[PDB]
Amino acid sequence: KRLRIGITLHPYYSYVSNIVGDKAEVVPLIPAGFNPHAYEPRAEDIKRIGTLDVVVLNGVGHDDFAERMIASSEKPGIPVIEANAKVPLLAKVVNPHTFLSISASITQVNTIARELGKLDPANAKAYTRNARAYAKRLRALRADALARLNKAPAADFRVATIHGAYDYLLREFGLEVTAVVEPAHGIEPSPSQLKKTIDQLKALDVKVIFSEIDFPSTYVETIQRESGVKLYSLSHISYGDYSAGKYEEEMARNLDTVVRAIQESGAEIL
Ligand code: NI
Repeated sequence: KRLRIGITLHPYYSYVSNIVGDKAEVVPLIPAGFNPHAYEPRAEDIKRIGTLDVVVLNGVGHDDFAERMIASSEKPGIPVIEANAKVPLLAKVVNPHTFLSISASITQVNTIARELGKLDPANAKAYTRNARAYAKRLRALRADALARLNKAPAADFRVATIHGAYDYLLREFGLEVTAVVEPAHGIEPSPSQLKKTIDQLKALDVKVIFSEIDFPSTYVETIQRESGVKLYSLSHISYGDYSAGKYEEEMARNLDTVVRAIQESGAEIL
C-alpha cells in the first residue's frame, strides 16, 4: 500500500510532493485556511493521524501543535521525520523558519527523501532521484535571483522584519536582520513594545521593513509613518491551499523582493 505522509506546514507539503511524485499520498495535519501560528488541535484533525504511516516535522519550534496532536491520537508512537536534523540553527530560542532558506530547504529535502526511502524501499531510488531534481531547481531559483544583484547592500543597509521569519533567507545574501517587530514568535506587540521598536529603527537608521503578505499586521503603517522606513512584503509560505509548486513560486517572489529592496537602496549620480 501507498505511504500516507503527514505534513504540518506548506513548504513541507511542497518538499514531500516533489520527492514522492505520484508514489505516496501527502496529507496536511491541519486544513487549508488555518494560520499555523494560531491553530489549536481539533478532535477532527487528531483522528486523521490514525490513518497515517509517518509525519514529517519541522520539529524546531514551528509545529509544536503537531507533537501535541500525535500525543492525543490513536497512533502516539507514529514514526516521525525530523527534517531539520542536519540544518545549522540560529540562535535563547532557536529561529524555527529554516524552510525560508533555499540552502536549508535542500538539506531538509535530502533528509526527508532519505528517511522516506528507508520506510518505503520500493520507491527509495525514485525518492532520491526526485530530491536531486528538486534541489537542482531550488539552486537555479537562488542563482537567477542573486545574479540580478548589481552590488551587495552598502554597509549602512539595515533591515527590519515584522515576523521573525527571514533570518535564514537574508543569510543567503550574507545579510542579518537588525530588528524584529514581534517581541516573540507570533506574539503581537503592545503599544509600548511598538514605541521601543520605532525608537530602535530611528536610532540605528533602519532603511527597510519586510512586512507579512500572508496574515498582514494592522500596525505596519504606523511603523512606516513614525520611522520613515521603506516597506516591502514577504511570504511566510503559510497561506491558502497546499500545492507542490507553492514553495518555489513563493520563494522566487521572496528572493526577487529582497533583491529589489537592495537595488532600490542603491543611489546614482548626485
Ligand atoms: Ni512563523
